[PDB]
Amino acid sequence: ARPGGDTIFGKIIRKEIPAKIIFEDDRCLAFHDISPQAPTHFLVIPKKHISQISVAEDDDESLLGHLMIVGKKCAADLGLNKGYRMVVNEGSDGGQSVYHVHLAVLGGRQMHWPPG
Amino acid sequence: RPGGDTIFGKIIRKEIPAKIIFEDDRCLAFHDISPQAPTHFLVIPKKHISQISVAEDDDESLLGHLMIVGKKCAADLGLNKGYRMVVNEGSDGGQSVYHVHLAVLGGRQMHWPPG
Repeated sequence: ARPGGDTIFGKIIRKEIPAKIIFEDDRCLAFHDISPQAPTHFLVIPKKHISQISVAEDDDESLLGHLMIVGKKCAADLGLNKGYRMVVNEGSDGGQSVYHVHLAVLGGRQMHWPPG
Repeated sequence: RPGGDTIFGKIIRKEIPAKIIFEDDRCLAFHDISPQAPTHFLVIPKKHISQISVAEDDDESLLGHLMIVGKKCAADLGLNKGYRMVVNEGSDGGQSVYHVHLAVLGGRQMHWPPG
């Protein structure tokens, strides 16, 4: 059900559909998750279509870190003071919902262990 | 001191043993002794970053390196059906050790939400 190799996240990057965008720069986009599982729950995605962390290249390393820096900066500016959890899901067992790499950040409540 | 003053610093300095999966000049991956999945390991930076919240912008390629090392270790441990990578920040995130780590869990179906 993805005849272009593309995803909903590609449409969001291209501004073809609305999203609750928190932050954007040249290489990533942060936005609120449309199905939140915590009072604060957002995504940081690369604009580069990396389908899953398992196929990320070594040269994508600083881009992946950039997602995490952007993530912690957005967390601070969404009022998360007491902490949060960053998550990357890979594949079926990881519960990956979209085949475009995404760092989820969840907070505003106590996150529990195990993490799923 | 190289590696900081946490349990993770002792592991980095080889003062206490761990089942190490991978090591280089920047990081160290090893199995969690309280696994929450058939496969459960940690990737830690050798640089003592106490919390992702106080990482510097400079730390970006090091943080990405943790994630690349994570996915490479996952592949080498046979996690072909998938896995979850987690970074815990602060009290609400369930951070216990004030040295940042990326946890990787697999070998079972992970559930949503992630805690």
